[PDB]
Amino acid sequence: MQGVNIYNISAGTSVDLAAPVTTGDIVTFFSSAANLNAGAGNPNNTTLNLFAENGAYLLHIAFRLQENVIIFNSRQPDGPWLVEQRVSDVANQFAGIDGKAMVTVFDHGDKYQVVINEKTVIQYTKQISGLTSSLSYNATEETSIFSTVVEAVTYTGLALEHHHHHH
Amino acid sequence: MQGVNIYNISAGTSVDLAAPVTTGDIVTFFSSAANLNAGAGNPNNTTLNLFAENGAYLLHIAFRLQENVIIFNSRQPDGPWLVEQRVSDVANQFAGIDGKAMVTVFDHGDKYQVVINEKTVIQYTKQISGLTSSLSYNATEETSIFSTVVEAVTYTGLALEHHHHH
Repeated sequence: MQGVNIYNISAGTSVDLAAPVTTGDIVTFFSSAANLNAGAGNPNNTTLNLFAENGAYLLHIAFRLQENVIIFNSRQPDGPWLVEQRVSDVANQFAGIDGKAMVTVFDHGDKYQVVINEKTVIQYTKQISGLTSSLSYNATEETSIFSTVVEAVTYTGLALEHHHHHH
Repeated sequence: MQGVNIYNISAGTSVDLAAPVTTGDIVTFFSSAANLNAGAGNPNNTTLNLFAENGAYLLHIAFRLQENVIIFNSRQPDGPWLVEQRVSDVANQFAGIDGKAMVTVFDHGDKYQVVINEKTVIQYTKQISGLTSSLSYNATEETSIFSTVVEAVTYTGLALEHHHHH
């Protein structure tokens, strides 16, 4: 059935989900800060990640202020990064809301829809499929664009289809 | 198309949704406070409402500390409250999380599923159906169990239609 799970992810840590995220499900990362003028990334200021059971990066979201771009990518645990998708201008994606921020990922089965606050920034066609079993928020205490602790809320068991048959 | 909408609702006000909440959709109210010792309501400490286009109260959630209960009901704007549903032990529902809280409502079509933080408090069978076009959060400054401003986040356009051709 439908359920809500809340996790508090501190910068540089990861967490296993009590209920996995699958097709039709949603996860939102809430930040109590929006530091768009933070220190220099190395090159990442912040990364948000959805991992499969084997450690594969189902979705890697990297926020780079200096390069001024958000990178979306995937890869297997022992493999090379795959084909990256870029969204230029980090500040612009968060425009409208300051002092806080939220990033939402919808798992649509074939694609991951990422929304920054109320703006959909990409319809990321998946490069690797499967259930998300863990999440992570990685950054340093001096250059993250988000608060020290990011609250992740997952809405699972959602899948609702309406079958129409034609012959 | 699926989308996320964010609304800051001050106590004692309502907001019209940019995208309606229908079957399969979600709405969550976030509070930066959890004042479970705010005193007696008048009679409500806090209420959260989902309104239909015509003003009907599709779902009315009322928290009463002095009664140690959470009430769920519906009504037409010019009509009386209908059959009241109650859930006792307000504290137990918010147990586990302090200093903040979140209330999630799932629209299942024939029922509204309400979740406080991670706990499902009630599977409310609807007494009035339809789409939710607006929301409201009412309370006084000194006795609300939530923060002066509540942030409502809606996830809409979630249900999908699957066509099969044979």
